[PDB]
Amino acid sequence: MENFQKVEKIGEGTYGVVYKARNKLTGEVVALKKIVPSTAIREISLLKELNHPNIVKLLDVIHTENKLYLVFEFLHQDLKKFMDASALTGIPLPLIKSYLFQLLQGLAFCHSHRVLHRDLKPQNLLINTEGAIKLADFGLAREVVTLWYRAPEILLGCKYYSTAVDIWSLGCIFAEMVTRRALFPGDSEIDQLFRIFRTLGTPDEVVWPGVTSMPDYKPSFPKWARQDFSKVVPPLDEDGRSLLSQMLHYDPNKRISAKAALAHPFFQDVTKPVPHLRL
Ligand SMILES: Brc1cnn2c(NCc3cccnc3)cc(-c3ccccc3)nc12
Repeated sequence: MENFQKVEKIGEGTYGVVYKARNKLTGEVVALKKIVPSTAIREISLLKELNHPNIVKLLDVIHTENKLYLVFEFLHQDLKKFMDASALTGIPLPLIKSYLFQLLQGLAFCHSHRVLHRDLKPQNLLINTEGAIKLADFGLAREVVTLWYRAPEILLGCKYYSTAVDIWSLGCIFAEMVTRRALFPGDSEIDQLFRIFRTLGTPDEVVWPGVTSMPDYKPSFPKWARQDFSKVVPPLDEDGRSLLSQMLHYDPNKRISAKAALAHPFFQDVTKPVPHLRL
């Protein structure tokens, strides 16, 4: 740790403080996360090999004094801050599409390696001046924590959920980019679940076979009717709404995969614009 000079706290991750820092040696500017069980060390060690242009690079893993420090590549801005900055006119559709496309590429990569993120949220989607967007904290899961992006199968007590939970989260973020308001801003697990039911309809055996057997499912759940996506994410076009609908499928087995999503017609005209970043 004496090999780094802390420049500033750049947030408070779900595992500890995150600092912009400088390598007192090479002068390199990095993101330093302060998080030990052997399982943790081995698993994290695998993460150092999971390299892709849309995944924030894990430079080094420092274990000292029973302390765990993760050294990452540094990115100047996160998607929450950017959405807040583009709140007046909204993020241009071509840039939303680009970002969604890139994130789907990062997801497809991780998923092909059986690595899940599990906690995707605007705060951990990082952007740079070149129009790149990257996933931060991938594989780590394996201040109130936000439930807004949590998949229904997790909320219903599914113990062995899979890659589909990340597609759900990314669907919620896509919607938020488009409308400029959180899709399902729950402030408790039941509030989150009910916000989802009120919009997508209370799930049942017809749309989600086996849902009624889920650990936390209750027959006493109110039965709300599903809303039209046209009302949910105006003025997203038909391609966008169609893709969104597939990313928000209740059944995790019906939920579109990242790889399939990349082939959706929505991306037919994808480009890579440059955002205006005021650092
Ligand atoms: Br790895 C990592 C590399 N950059 N980075 C950033 N940079 C964005 C930024 C830069 C400068 C000032 N404020 C924000 C934020 C978070 C993060 C992730 C989760 C929660 C909080 C922060 N993790 C990282």
